[PDB]
Amino acid sequence: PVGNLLHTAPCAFVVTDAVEPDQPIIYVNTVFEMVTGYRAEEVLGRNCRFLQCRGPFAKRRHPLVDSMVVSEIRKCIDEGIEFQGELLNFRKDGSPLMNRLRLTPIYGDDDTITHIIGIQFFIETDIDLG
Amino acid sequence: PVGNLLHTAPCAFVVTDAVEPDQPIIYVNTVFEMVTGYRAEEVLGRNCRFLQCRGPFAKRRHPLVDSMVVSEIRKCIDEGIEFQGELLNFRKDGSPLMNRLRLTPIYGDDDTITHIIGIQFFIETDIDLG
Ligand SMILES: Cc1cc2nc3c(=O)[nH]c(=O)nc-3n(C[C@H](O)[C@H](O)[C@H](O)COP(=O)(O)O)c2cc1C
Ligand SMILES: Cc1cc2nc3c(=O)[nH]c(=O)nc-3n(C[C@H](O)[C@H](O)[C@H](O)COP(=O)(O)O)c2cc1C
Repeated sequence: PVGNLLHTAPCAFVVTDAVEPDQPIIYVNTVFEMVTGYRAEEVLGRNCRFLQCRGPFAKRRHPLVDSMVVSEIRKCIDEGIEFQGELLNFRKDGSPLMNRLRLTPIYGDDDTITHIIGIQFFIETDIDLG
Repeated sequence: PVGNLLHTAPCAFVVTDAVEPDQPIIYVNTVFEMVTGYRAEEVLGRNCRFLQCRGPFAKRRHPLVDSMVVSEIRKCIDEGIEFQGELLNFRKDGSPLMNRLRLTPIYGDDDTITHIIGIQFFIETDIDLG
């Protein structure tokens, strides 16, 4: 028996304020809410990096997140350009997702960057975690 | 013969400036480019309703697009609120697409709508046209 289908494309995305300190989340779409397990009120105003800790309670990023990719994200955000890579993330229930992630900055009335759009493509993964 | 595959999700979206008049396009991702046929230079600065017109040389929207839904969009934008609905549009090469469109607006530093994001889901249709 088939229902409770989704009508659109399953694309997950987030928007951040590139004006306030440290890219706070101002918008998540409900595909994000439904793949990650985090509701929008849980994540508004927070930086996206909680996805790199495994669970809602863990406060340090997981060892197997590639500290080099995360470094490159930081470069791109800072140099005002597009990031594109793949990075271990974690659902609220603990499960691992390879996040095939793309960051695109948006300019306002200026030549200043006012927002960044983030497009997650979470992929299931059988990474051994201990 | 298994090549030139998309690596992420076939997700299509567009961003416009809500400050300048008539919501001009400031960004389009390459899935939009690839589906609709319109290259990003062609469309930058223009308003999106050209998708309602069949081909790049048509001057008036095609009769078959529900002007009752076009009306609903204008209302939503004007009230600074989200829009959601389905709508006939056309590739550059003329073929018809049913566009399952979602419009979600974005706030800036002055709690005021600075951009709008439109996510397009372009479905093939066998509609008869003329
Ligand atoms: C708009 C946006 C979306 C992001 N989405 C994710 C994400 O889904 N998963 C993730 O691991 N990091 C994501 N990040 C990256 C972090 O927010 C952060 O910028 C990165 O972890 C580097 O900074 P840090 O080393 O100080 O943590 C996103 C960043 C931005 C700006
Ligand atoms: C961000 C954004 C994306 C839009 N994308 C589309 C689209 O893909 N297809 C479409 O037919 N209309 C789209 N529209 C709507 C038209 O651009 C226009 O706003 C609408 O036709 C209502 O105005 P009008 O009756 O004055 O033409 C979009 C609008 C916005 C703000």
